[PDB]
Amino acid sequence: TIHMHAYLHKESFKKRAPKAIKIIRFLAIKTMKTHVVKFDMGLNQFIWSQ
RNA sequence: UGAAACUGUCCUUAGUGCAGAUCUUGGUGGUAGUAGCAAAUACUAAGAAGAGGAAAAAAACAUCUUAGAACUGAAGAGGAGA
Repeated sequence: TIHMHAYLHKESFKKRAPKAIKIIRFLAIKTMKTHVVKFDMGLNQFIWSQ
């Protein structure tokens, strides 16, 4: 579970969803040690659902 | 170094000697990798093409298709004329 509210607290509004993608990519790099991260189509759509 | 013309003495002649004219024309510096590249709400994921996202996050990646999210808001960022 990624507590996304921690990362996006008091963030610029027009850069909230794009930064949600960047943070997740960073968490995959620091965990799986791979620099090639591919987002599922469903994950991207959910982030932008709001 | 350069590869085809030139020099010394005597007279004669003159478009004859430059550091300045905010001189004329051409070239080049320090400033300086500095000031900037900030109006028009906004981009994201997958794939294709390409030399052109690599990587100890080098955090950003132009074009096209699909999906999401959006703006002009019909006296329009639409469709047409002088």
